[PDB]
Amino acid sequence: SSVKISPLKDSEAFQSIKVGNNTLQTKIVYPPTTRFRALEDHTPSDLQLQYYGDRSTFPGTLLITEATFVSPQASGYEGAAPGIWTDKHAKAWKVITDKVHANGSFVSTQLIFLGRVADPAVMKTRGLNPVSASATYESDAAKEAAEAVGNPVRALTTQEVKDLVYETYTNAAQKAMDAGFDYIELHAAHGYLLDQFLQPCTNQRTDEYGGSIENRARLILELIDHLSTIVGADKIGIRISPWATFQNMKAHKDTVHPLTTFSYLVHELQQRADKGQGIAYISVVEPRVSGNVDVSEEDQAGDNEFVSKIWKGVILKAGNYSYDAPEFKTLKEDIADKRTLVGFSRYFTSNPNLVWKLRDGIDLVPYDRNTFYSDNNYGYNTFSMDSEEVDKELEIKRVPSAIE
Amino acid sequence: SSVKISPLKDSEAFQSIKVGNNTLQTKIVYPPTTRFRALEDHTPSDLQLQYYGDRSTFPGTLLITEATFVSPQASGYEGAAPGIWTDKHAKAWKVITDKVHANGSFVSTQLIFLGRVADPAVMKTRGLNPVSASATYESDAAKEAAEAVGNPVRALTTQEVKDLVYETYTNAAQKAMDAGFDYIELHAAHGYLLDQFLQPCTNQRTDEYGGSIENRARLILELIDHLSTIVGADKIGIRISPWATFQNMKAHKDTVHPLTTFSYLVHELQQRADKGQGIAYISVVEPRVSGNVDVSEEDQAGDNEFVSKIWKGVILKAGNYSYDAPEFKTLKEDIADKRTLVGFSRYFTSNPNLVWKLRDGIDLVPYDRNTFYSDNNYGYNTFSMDSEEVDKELEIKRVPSAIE
Ligand SMILES: Cc1cc2nc3c(=O)[nH]c(=O)nc-3n(C[C@H](O)[C@H](O)[C@H](O)COP(=O)(O)O)c2cc1C
Ligand SMILES: Cc1cc2nc3c(=O)[nH]c(=O)nc-3n(C[C@H](O)[C@H](O)[C@H](O)COP(=O)(O)O)c2cc1C
Ligand SMILES: Oc1ccc(Cl)cc1
Ligand SMILES: Oc1ccc(Cl)cc1
Ligand code: NA
Ligand code: NA
Ligand code: NA
Ligand code: NA
Repeated sequence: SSVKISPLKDSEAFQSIKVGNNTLQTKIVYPPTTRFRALEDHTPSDLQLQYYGDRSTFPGTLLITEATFVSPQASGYEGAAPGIWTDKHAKAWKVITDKVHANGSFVSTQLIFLGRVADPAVMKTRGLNPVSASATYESDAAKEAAEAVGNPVRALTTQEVKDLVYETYTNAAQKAMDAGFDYIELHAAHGYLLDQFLQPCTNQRTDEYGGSIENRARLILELIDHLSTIVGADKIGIRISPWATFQNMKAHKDTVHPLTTFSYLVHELQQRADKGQGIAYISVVEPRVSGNVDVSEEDQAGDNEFVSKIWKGVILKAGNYSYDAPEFKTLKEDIADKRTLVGFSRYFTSNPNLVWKLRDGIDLVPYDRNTFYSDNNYGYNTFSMDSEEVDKELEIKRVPSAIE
Repeated sequence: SSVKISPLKDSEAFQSIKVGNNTLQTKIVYPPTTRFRALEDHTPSDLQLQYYGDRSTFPGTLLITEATFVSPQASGYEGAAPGIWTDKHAKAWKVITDKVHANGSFVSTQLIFLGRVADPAVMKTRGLNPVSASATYESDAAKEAAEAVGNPVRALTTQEVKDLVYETYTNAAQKAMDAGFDYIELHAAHGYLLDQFLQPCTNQRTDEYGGSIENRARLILELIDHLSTIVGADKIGIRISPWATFQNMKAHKDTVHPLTTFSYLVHELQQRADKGQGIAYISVVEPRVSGNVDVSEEDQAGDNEFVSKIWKGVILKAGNYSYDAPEFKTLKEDIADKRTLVGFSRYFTSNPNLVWKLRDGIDLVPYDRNTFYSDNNYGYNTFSMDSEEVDKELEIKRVPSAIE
């Protein structure tokens, strides 16, 4: 059903805010949203160019790209997700960032590394194993699938971890700059690689990268520090989902509670800020959502207040913010401190002009879960067309093609 | 009466355009509009800071400041107009440009030099004469007023003309950069100094700066060339009013027709553009308006088509654009070539959110000529308040004060 909403025009959501070196004119953000409309070699597509373009029209909006692979070893989806490790990737992304910039808006690329959840068959075709902090699986079924194709998950060696910092993420960061991205965002959420390092259920290492809270965080902070020297701290963000149980993270049931793990990390980030190396923003997933799954209040084991108490900089929050529409009471409380951005993922898929809709209180078009992850233009760029001009069968046939 | 208008949202007026090194998100511009709310020593005021601030809220709008004196010799108004020749001027203007920039918008400062119309009593207090290309007056009454105070107008010497280029305008340009202006605009319109040099009714010099079309244009093009090396051509604009008879310019009745004078100038500018030194924009006053005076179609002796035929770059047109409201037929024709901006001066005085009003077709608030040039806040910043919250008598008493 369509969502009735009150206008946010006169609210804090339309007061400017400096994020790193850029100033946003709205605090409404499009968070990273995997859609699988890249090309098969992971170069961004014609569809993506229009998709991000359509969402940049309120000048000074921040868009954050869908999860984007830092390297071949970082991949592992069956669907076609984009990458940022070759010149070809960067050149195509640049067409997209150019287009977003021409509307006066900004773009962060979220750098992902799948880790233990990488599809073992997909990785095998690259001649690679699924890798992680430790040799674990998100489920018995995951274990069986990998062993069935003779491609079991394996713990990265200490040298391989070093290579992530000085090769994989370094090159990705450089390509991202070539591609004209305003920020790079470390994906440390939702049970992917960096989250796997952070929490004890997924990291039982006995080298310097595991065995204590501090050691588990070491890789992430090494990435922060090293990439800060490469691109500048002002071009860096990071996403965490302290409460999420997506991809079998134990969260509040782990042997170390998320409040401990993530307060450690956030306080280390603030100490860097106190030294003049403060990153641009911390992105946090509100406990209403775990990955792409809504969570009942009964199952919510905590909140993200600690992030606001410990970190003094910009925070981006996302997770079913329309749950108290039309009045947006929570959203309004959350942005009242004047350093908080609010993200809408799902509704941005069906409302390319979402910032405008929220500004003037225009009914939201419902989203279509059925077409979140399909391989063609239907349910993708079709939301920018008038309903009656859409040729469904043609659009289902429209797969991603090269930009121009 | 309020002006009914149709929405311009879907029109060319809300397509982005690069002007010099910046990209505007609207083609609606606020043209230079003298209001006399500066401080008495010509430092910009608290009132001005809010005034320009209020007009910058549609992100990516270009604002052009009211005429701003390049030097003491450039002044000559009884009212309090701003300057840009001291550090104090620049520091105060910087607070204003900072504020406009924080909304994602841009600002050009129009650099004026009064010349032969400078008030002789005002100039006398500075120990200066009114100066010009030649010793002429706009009227017999002007002549009598100057001679009565023993301060007659005098022709600048050749060396003084050189000083304009390498001292007066150079310093003004440098202060403007210190002040964070995105552009500087040479005021070559409305019978002020540069216009006085351009046209034969006001320039009868026998040195290199007069005696032919080419010589009369020499100063202006010397300014263009020299300031291009100082601030970059991309930060330069110029205003001309070929058809205007403001301050007794003969225009179509002069011994050289404006089509000749101004086509010469514009073609020289384009030749600079062909060499990679193209200035940011040419601002032209449409023949519907002469200075601040509306002109009947009967008295219109020509149009500005020649500017579009000769110049390939950005053009800004202004002059009673609402005359064919609500449909805006002329405005729409004029911006159809995709390189043209359209300016609204008078309606911007009474509608600080004019870009927003034009975007969504909101009735325009009528302007108040009575308070165009008065010395206090009434009829100035009061248009940003709700009608019933305005304490008239208090506001009439509110004169400009120091920023903070
Ligand atoms: C289809 C879909 C794809 C998503 N892809 C990503 C992603 O690539 N990276 C990420 O950090 N979160 C991803 N998310 C999670 C969202 O960014 C977001 O946090 C979540 O959907 C809650 O916000 P919402 O209620 O406005 O949708 C995705 C969510 C959905 C529904
Ligand atoms: C009160 C007032 C002050 C003005 N000041 C300037 C000025 O300082 N410099 C300038 O080039 N034109 C000035 N103009 C002329 C305007 O920029 C503009 O060209 C004219 O008003 C026509 O546009 P409009 O019909 O939208 O008002 C002024 C006009 C008015 C009415
Ligand atoms: O972190 C992520 C990444 C992809 C998806 Cl579909 C959901 C969450
Ligand atoms: O060029 C100008 C300058 C000031 C005024 Cl009021 C009108 C026109
Ligand atoms: Na735009
Ligand atoms: Na908050
Ligand atoms: Na703003
Ligand atoms: Na035109």
